Amino acid sequence: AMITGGELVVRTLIKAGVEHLFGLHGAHIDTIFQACLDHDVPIIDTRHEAAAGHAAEGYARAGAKLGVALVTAGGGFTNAVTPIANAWLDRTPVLFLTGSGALRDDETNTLQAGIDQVAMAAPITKWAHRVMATEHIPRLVMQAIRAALSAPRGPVLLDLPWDILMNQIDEDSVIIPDLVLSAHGARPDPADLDQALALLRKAERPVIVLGSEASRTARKTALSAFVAATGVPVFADYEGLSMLSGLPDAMRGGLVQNLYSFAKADAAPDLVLMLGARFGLNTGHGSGQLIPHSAQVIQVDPDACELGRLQGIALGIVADVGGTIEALAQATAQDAAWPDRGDWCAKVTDLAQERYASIAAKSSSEHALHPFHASQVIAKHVDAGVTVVADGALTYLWLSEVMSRVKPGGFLCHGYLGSMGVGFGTALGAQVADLEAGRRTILVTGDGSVGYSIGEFDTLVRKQLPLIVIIMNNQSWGATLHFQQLAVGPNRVTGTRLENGSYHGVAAAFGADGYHVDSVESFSAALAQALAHNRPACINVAVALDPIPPEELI
Amino acid sequence: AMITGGELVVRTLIKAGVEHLFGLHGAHIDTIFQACLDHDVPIIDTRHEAAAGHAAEGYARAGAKLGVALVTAGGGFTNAVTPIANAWLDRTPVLFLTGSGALRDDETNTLQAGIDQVAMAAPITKWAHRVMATEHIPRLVMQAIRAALSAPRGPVLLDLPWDILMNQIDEDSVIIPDLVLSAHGARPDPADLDQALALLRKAERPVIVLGSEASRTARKTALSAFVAATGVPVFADYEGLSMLSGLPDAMRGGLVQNLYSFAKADAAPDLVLMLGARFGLNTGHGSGQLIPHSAQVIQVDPDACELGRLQGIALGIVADVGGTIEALAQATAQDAAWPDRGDWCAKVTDLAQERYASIAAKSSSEHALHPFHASQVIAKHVDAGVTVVADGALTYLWLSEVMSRVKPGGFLCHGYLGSMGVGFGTALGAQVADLEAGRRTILVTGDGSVGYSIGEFDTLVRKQLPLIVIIMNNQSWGATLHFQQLAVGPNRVTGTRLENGSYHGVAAAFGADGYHVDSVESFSAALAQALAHNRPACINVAVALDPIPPEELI
Amino acid sequence: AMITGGELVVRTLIKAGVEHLFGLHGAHIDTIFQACLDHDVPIIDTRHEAAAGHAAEGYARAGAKLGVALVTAGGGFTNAVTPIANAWLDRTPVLFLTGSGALRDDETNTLQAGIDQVAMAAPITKWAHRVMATEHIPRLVMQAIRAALSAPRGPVLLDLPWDILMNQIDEDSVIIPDLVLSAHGARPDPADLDQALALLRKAERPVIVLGSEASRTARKTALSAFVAATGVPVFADYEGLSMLSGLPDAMRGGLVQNLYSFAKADAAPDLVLMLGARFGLNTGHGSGQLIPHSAQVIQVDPDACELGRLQGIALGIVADVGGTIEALAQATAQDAAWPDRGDWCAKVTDLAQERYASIAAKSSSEHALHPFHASQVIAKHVDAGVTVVADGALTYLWLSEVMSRVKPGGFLCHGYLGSMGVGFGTALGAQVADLEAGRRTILVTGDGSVGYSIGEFDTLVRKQLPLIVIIMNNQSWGATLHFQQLAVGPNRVTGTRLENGSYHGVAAAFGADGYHVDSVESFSAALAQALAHNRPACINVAVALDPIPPEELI
Ligand SMILES: COP(=O)(O)[C@@](O)(c1ccccc1)c1sc(CCOP(=O)(O)OP(=O)(O)O)c(C)[n+]1Cc1cnc(C)nc1N
Ligand SMILES: COP(=O)(O)[C@@](O)(c1ccccc1)c1sc(CCOP(=O)(O)OP(=O)(O)O)c(C)[n+]1Cc1cnc(C)nc1N
Ligand SMILES: COP(=O)(O)[C@@](O)(c1ccccc1)c1sc(CCOP(=O)(O)OP(=O)(O)O)c(C)[n+]1Cc1cnc(C)nc1N
Ligand SMILES: COP(=O)(O)[C@@](O)(c1ccccc1)c1sc(CCOP(=O)(O)OP(=O)(O)O)c(C)[n+]1Cc1cnc(C)nc1N
Ligand SMILES: [Ca+2]
Ligand SMILES: [Ca+2]
Ligand SMILES: [Ca+2]
Repeated sequence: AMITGGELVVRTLIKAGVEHLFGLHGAHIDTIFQACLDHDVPIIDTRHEAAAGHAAEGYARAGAKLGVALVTAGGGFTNAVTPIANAWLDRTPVLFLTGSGALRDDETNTLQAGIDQVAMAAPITKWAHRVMATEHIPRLVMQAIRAALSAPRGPVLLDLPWDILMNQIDEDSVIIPDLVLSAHGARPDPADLDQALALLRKAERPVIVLGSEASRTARKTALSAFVAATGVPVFADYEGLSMLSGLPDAMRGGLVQNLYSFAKADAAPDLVLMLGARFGLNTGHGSGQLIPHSAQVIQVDPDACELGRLQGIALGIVADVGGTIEALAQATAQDAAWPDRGDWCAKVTDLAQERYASIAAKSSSEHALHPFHASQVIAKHVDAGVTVVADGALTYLWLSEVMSRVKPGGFLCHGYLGSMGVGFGTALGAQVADLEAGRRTILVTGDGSVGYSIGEFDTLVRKQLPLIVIIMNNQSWGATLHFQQLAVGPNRVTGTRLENGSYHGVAAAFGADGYHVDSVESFSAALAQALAHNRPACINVAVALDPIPPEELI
Repeated sequence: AMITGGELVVRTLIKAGVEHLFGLHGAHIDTIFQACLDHDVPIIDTRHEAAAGHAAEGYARAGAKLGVALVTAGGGFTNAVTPIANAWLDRTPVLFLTGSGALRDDETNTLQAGIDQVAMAAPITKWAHRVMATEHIPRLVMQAIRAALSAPRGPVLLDLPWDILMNQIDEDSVIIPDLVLSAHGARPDPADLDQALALLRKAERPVIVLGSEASRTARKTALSAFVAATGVPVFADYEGLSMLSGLPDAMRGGLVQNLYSFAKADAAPDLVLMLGARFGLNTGHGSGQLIPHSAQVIQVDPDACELGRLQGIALGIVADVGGTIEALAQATAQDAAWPDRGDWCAKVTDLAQERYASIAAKSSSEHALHPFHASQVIAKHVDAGVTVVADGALTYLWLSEVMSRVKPGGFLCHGYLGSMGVGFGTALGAQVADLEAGRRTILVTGDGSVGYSIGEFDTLVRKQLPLIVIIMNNQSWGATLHFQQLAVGPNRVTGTRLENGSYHGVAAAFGADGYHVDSVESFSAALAQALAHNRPACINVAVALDPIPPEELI
Repeated sequence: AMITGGELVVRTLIKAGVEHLFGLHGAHIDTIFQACLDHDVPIIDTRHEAAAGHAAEGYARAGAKLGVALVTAGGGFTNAVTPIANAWLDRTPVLFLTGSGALRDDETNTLQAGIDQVAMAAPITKWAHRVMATEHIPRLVMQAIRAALSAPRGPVLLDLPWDILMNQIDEDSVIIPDLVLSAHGARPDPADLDQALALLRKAERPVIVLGSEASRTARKTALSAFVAATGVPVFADYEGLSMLSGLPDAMRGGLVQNLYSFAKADAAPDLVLMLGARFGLNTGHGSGQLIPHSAQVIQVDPDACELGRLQGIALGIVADVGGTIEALAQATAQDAAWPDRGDWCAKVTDLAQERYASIAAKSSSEHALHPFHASQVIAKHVDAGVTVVADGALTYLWLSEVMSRVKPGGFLCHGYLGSMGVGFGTALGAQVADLEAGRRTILVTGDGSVGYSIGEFDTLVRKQLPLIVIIMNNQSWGATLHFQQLAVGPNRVTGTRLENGSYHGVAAAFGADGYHVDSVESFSAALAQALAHNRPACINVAVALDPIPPEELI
């Protein structure tokens, strides 16, 4: 008859279809834990709030759904800050639920109070707000969710004072609302759409770029449709890559980065259809080198700020990426009178291979396992029933080079924040989502990066999560060591060596399987053996340091 | 002639007198690393920016000096937020230098740019500011330090864009300024001072309570003079305990907490003189349970806000605590007509040691090592040559029932943040300060909290810091587990159990000495062997979970 | 028996000795108005919240006490923002009490809610906070007051939700605390003090500069004392000027600006004792031109950030300015063995006159009343029973030139914000304070500036406040017109002419006396006539535009 505010949170979460939370206990948030027990809603409790926040991200990114993080007042919240800022920059819809000091006893110098968590999250969230009344919990939870899920997706921080959670109200007087928000996005205007399609057909060498917004809606069948109908080849930033996974093979350009060569091979596009991809780091800023100044850019983004940010564009449209692709698929179901593009579709596939082979031809494995050969070993196990998470710097740069040539169930790599160490929690949340889909998660990280959340092997074991963590161990903070050397002087290395530590022993000390390997041959067996088992695994791989990936260098 | 913004920063730090930085590398801040090679200033690099921030804190606290943390753009910053908050609430002077995105290329969606780091830190720093031009560096750095070191001490964040730091200027054109800020603090008006002395002279059961501003000023000798002259017992909060270590024992009350039973037995102080003690968690808020409602209170704080925050006071003075301690000492040297107070000193001692005896009497170690028994073992090794850091909750609440009876060099416990896991980095920075004075550092932490920063074992070994890490392993997030059992029910634990992982094992995988123990005698031998060696160690002590410490039982 | 939160505010205000509020009604704050009615506490209700906020400032500045502003939710608060930011920069202690949306009905899109007033005031206040509980009102009001009153003085924003004000509690259960904070400031350390006094005596040509902090404490008798004893001549920024009013005439340097000449007349000080004066605009930044690079600066400020901000200093001391002067007066009551300084004391007075006379010699009144001659007419009525407020730009620049040569009861002019139009509310609040002291307020403003709050003649009449507003009417935004001309081109005037409007008619339409005058002779009669009456007065004075004051020019 009388229920707690924490029970209100959870009943509302359920109504929204939430099935998993990620967090770390504290008394301020106990009422949420008790309610979960009762509705049998697993809370995956980790060893650091960062890893819990990153888990929520990975789960949202892998499952294309809402991720939910739960942390307690004070240090709970401050340890979640890297996750919030990462999700903000990657545009991932996560609800961060955070405990806080009771409203009574404001300004009392009390335990875990006196920290304005809302004010700190405000610069990095789509919405940050503190609940003032137990009665408000459901409408505010549901409002927070709508803000997170709608285009562009992003993090939200709902702060729940201890007071407000512990307070009990008459359960017959309160209304748990529905989540009532169309999953069908908003589409462009038909004029704008025709105009787009007209520019499309009348042009010679066109590409589609995908951004994160395209993976969040996951309008897969509509993507292939529109692609069959038009024969326009498709590139992607990291986050869009798994969207190419169900394409006819011939028209997969893979990673947008390998669009770089196209100046030299004189085949730069005359038209780019940017769908959710933003001007900036992953798209070569406004420099011209990936997206030509001479090309006609058509850009669809839910944020009008993003439209042509760094470079003159020919048409800017505000809409939902998912809703647009759908519109594009429905419009070319009316058409079937589309130009051929044979030269181009092969001219696309051929150049991506030539770059792959140029790395392939370079790269010798004498006296040090080459980072590209490790990357290849990994690529050989990657199909649509595998999510790959990448962390590490050099590690991920090398990895990206083999990644265009495979069709993963997911690909979760660093966004604009570039924060080393987020991989562990990410992959761990990804694997929760993968479990419900039958996929399997592999984390590829550096020896620097892994040390951020290595304690998570513990969580992997307690909750029996089959993640495979592969550590590219080059005994250093590699990209940064490189920078010191190439930028400052061969003699100028400091603070970037990591010549110590047995990570597989750390993993085994936590109760997971740990392999160390230092040859191609022993790596594949370890990998195959790890894939073969339903256990958490660590694979510490010795890897050459001084090879330089393309994306540094020239 | 030509130097980087990096050298500018470093030259100014030198001029101000800093000997050690704490950090972790990034290209954005590399110019600062280089400038530290040349001037041969060590930068203790960690495995997590959080651990680095905390070390600068431990160093500032253990050595009563400025702590300097150095971190990179984006993730480097967000990982520092917790130490910053932590320093904020404990009033500890730490300069946080952070790199950020270049000012040119502002708003370009570029790597590690794109979060407003000043906006995030503003709610938890004394000052937060972004540098606009290389020529501003030395005045801005010097300003940062002044703000960090003045009363009350706290954290400062100085954001340093990549442009500013890479930019080169002719060394001739910019003057490095001096640290002009006399070290003596402001004192009370002689009329206030007299009124306080006046009150102090006519009280039957007077008491002094010290707080953190007393440890940052460290007027040990002035304090002796004044305690010796007036014969008034001294208590302290966690942060002020080492200030009681130069004092005759007949007038050490120990920790404030043990004022509890003075009311609970008809001996409540007449008059309490708070020096930097704030009203709040550590002084029993406004409850009057430690600082009684009936007593007259003279409060001396540098922040008017704190004066009588929760509870009326007789007299509120805003001044530096150290300055005030000096003033008091030297006013007290010259009026030698101070009543005896021998009785009162006795009653105060009897009650402190009654509590202690009483807990001894009821602590049985049959069936598992009792945490009070474990805390006694640590206690038998503590004096002025040892810094004790405390983390973990139940762990520090039991530990703290023994700390009154010993006289440590340092005692670094949780402030208001209450953030589990900050201990490891704190202790690491503390052990750096301690080497300057040949002291030894010991960390006493829970099995939950050590998991936050378990990877600092690697920093211990690569850096040859002989920190001894003691884990009180009760296989749970203990205090939270007790909360579930006591506030909800026996049947109602979830999320609080951690029955997995070999912590000694982890530490060994990183090259540190691991020991496992589970009795008085075995722990006693492990600790003695750990002390005998100059190597980092980890000791994992199986400790009972059931016994409730006095704190809780309120 | 049951009383409102609004009654709690007022009972607390009374206990603090508050006797006047300034504001503008709204229903959200009605409970505060009703309580005022009952305790007979005048609320001076104005025509714009800006003018009410500025009134609170002027009253605090003129009375050396707390000013209290009261404004309602939403636009009430946003119209107070210029006042808050002005008070922040001038360091004036004002409590801004603001209404806001009820806590219930947060996020309801309701009337005057949905505006985070705390977040907007946070960058410009010493403390901004929202009350969460009716029971908290007294301790929070009293805490807000202590933050405002203590060094450095500044604005505070206490936000009071409608809910919280309207809620009624048991009046027998709540404690109205006292304001318990020493009025005696904190003094320097004796070593630091002797050192200062030693540098003082051993130097040849020393000056004292005063800043606003010196007028806020108003330790007058202690100022003269220390000045007799030492014979050191005293300068002041605008805010410190009234502090020179009770000095032996021979040692009054007046406005710090006329220290400018001292390079040329080769008489730059060898020592400057900066007391509350900050490095920056009013003190010639760090350029050397007022305070010599070659001089030994001794600076006392409560803000360690301010100490040597822009220029190398010889000694930096953190303390209360008022408490220091007192310390200086008590230390030289022990001395009476002080060097003569005859050359200098005359070399001081003589150069200030020479600059006065150089303007005097220039300046012809043929076909336009000269701005300096108007300034002189005003100066001739200024003694210690007159507060002068200055607004306007050119107007105040000219005025400042006659101001060194008179002894006002107050002098309130623009601080760093330099906001045109704040004069009207300022002078109006000043006059409330002047009424209780028998003084009389004269506002000297431009024709631009007056138009900001001209509606206030209405308030002047409703509350019968004898202010005299003198409008230097030069039919333009004068300093800005000058800038366009001198900086850009004679032909390049736009947007800076104001060739229209009869201000004395506006005043008369509001029921006040209005003079227009266009000669020296007719101006003095109008002034004398206005002084002679106990009525609000407007005096529109036609004034030449193209004369250029020194402080522009060269
Ligand atoms: C060019 O900028 P850089 O400063 O070198 C760096 O930020 C970076 C980021 C992306 C790509 C390349 C380098 C990266 S690269 C880097 C070394 C990574 O070491 P790791 O062992 O994980 O992998 P590898 O390079 O050896 O494969 C570091 C420490 N940082 C800076 C950094 C520090 N702390 C945190 C939380 N995040 C960061 N990104
Ligand atoms: C009353 O609040 P509680 O929730 O019980 C807790 O916040 C606490 C309890 C008593 C004293 C101080 C803190 C503490 S106690 C606590 C258990 C820590 O377990 P650990 O194994 O380290 O030591 P012990 O208690 O077993 O000896 C946790 C997880 N929490 C909440 C919490 C979570 N995450 C972080 C970063 N900091 C925290 N304080
Ligand atoms: C319920 O709130 P109320 O306090 O009654 C008030 O806020 C209001 C009332 C009804 C509708 C809209 C606003 C309004 S109504 C109101 C009276 C305005 O008087 P006016 O002479 O302009 O028109 P009328 O009501 O006499 O026709 C005031 C002063 N206030 C509060 C207020 C103060 N300062 C500023 C800048 N904006 C405000 N809204
Ligand atoms: C050098 O900067 P300037 O831009 O000229 C200006 O800010 C200024 C301030 C102080 C001294 C001199 C000029 C001043 S001077 C100025 C003209 C003032 O006209 P007014 O009629 O009051 O007096 P006078 O100069 O004619 O005697 C203006 C509009 N402004 C800019 C301004 C605009 N709006 C507000 C609220 N405050 C301001 N200070
Ligand atoms: Ca590495
Ligand atoms: Ca534990
Ligand atoms: Ca004018």
